[PDB]
Amino acid sequence: MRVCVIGAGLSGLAVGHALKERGISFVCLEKAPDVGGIWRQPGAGERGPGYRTLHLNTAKQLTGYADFPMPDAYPLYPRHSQVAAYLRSFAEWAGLLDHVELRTEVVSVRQDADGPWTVVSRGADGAQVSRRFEQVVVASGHHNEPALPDPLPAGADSFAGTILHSLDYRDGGDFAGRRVVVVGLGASAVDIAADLSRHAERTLLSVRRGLHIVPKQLFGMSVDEIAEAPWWNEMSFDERRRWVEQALLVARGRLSDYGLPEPDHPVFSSATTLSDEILSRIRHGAVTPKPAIASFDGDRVVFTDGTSEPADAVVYCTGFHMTFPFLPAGCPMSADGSVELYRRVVPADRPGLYFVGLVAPVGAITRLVEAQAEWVARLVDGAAVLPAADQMREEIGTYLTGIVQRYGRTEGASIQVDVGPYLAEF
Ligand SMILES: Cc1cc2nc3c(=O)[nH]c(=O)nc-3n(C[C@H](O)[C@H](O)[C@H](O)COP(=O)(O)OP(=O)(O)OC[C@H]3O[C@@H](n4cnc5c(N)ncnc54)[C@H](O)[C@@H]3O)c2cc1C
Ligand SMILES: NC(=O)c1ccc[n+]([C@@H]2O[C@H](COP(=O)([O-])OP(=O)(O)OC[C@H]3O[C@@H](n4cnc5c(N)ncnc54)[C@H](OP(=O)(O)O)[C@@H]3O)[C@@H](O)[C@H]2O)c1
Ligand SMILES: CC(C)=CCc1ccc2c(C[C@H](N)C(=O)O)c[nH]c2c1
Repeated sequence: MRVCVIGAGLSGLAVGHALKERGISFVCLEKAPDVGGIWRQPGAGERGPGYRTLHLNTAKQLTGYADFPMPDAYPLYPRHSQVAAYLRSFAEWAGLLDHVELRTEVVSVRQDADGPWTVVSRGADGAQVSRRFEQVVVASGHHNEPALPDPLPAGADSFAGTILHSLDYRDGGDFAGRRVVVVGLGASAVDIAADLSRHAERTLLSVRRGLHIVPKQLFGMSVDEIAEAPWWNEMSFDERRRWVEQALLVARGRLSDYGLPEPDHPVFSSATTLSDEILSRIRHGAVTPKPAIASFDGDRVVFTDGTSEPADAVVYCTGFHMTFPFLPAGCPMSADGSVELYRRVVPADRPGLYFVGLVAPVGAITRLVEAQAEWVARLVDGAAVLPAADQMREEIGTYLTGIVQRYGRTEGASIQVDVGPYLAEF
């Protein structure tokens, strides 16, 4: 009645918990047959950003909800199925599921001239019902639309095999004995290449721009555990860079010597891909680093180095586009494509709309959405207040002009957040 929460992944669940703890009435509308967001999608053979080898790359005690620790027997890096079971178990404990409408997909969201939002959902029956809510919290995730490169390499339409995205990818088993090209050097790409490296006859890793490939662990410490260590925050943002790049070279050496393009920037600058596997896979010949794909010649994939390989499939791990089809005008955005959300949550012109989980921190997103949810709940029932709109576009302004200072234009830096200072403001 008061709050329609769109999404029952980790963020929607935190919002529902936050609202339930303030006595605030809400319903949570979720597409999938259950809660958990992406973490339950592999496990149901569902097409989504995950895959059957997906584990957390953040430590469990930093990723679990603050008031609801993951089972003690869980490893540091739980499998997607353990996370999904954890999330379902959270919804049960927090008393959330009777406020959750499963198999219910939100299709339009419009602000009515009196303040309330009209929300049109489509259910199992394919039927549609239109409802009014005081406020709407968007918790729909930002891995919604696959982002293929533009353009495809030439000859893609004549390709003998399957051109697919990591969305359509679930299990390397589905490629047993086949010759597959993985495109990308991000979390998805190295994981899916690693996974193909034990079922495919041959796995090729086609990379164009170089990324810093960091183990999940230095000094035995998870990289996001170190990020919190006082002695690391004790350190200067150049003293740490050197610490990291010296540590990296003791642990893996230099990327060029694994056949990988060396990045054009230090660590932190741009982005870092986490993997314990992909370098070793290369050194074992299980994955073969290749340059960029330049053309598809029938059954073969031709690379920019003139070399060529027969390939039965190409798996594009080029990331995801952030879209909001149910929002007619869409996430408040800048011409540049930069998100414009006051403190990464709040549109400046539309009262009663909130975006939760649309941040990208170094490490786990959980503490951040827990703080976001707690703030939004206090805004919904009035314990907290927003600046005037101009003043909200000013925080947006200095946050944005500050991300160009750190990442220049990039493309998805408009949701990047320092996990330390952000949480401190809550
Ligand atoms: C491959 C991968 C690995 C990751 N690994 C980590 C990690 O190790 N650690 C970490 O902290 N984070 C990780 N993340 C980040 C991850 O996004 C979050 O950890 C977590 O999934 C929180 O997501 P969420 O709840 O905001 O959204 P999601 O998990 O995407 O859930 C959003 C929900 O919106 C629902 N929805 C309902 N109605 C609609 C509608 N009408 N339109 C659209 N959607 C709708 C979808 O069904 C979905 O369930 C990873 C992400 C990816 C893609
Ligand atoms: N869990 C984590 O640690 C983590 C970290 C960061 C992001 N994520 C999320 O996970 C999602 C999955 O993507 P990912 O991070 O695994 O991979 P990614 O970082 O999005 O993929 C990087 C690769 O994109 C390729 N690329 C080049 N031009 C491109 C273009 N115009 N459009 C798209 N891609 C282009 C580059 O080489 P090629 O052209 O050779 O492929 C590059 O190696 C992302 O969307 C992100 O939101 C998760
Ligand atoms: C000390 C050091 C080099 C840290 C580098 C680092 C650590 C964690 C992450 C994550 C976590 C989570 N998977 C997310 O995407 O929210 C993404 N990128 C990261 C980079």
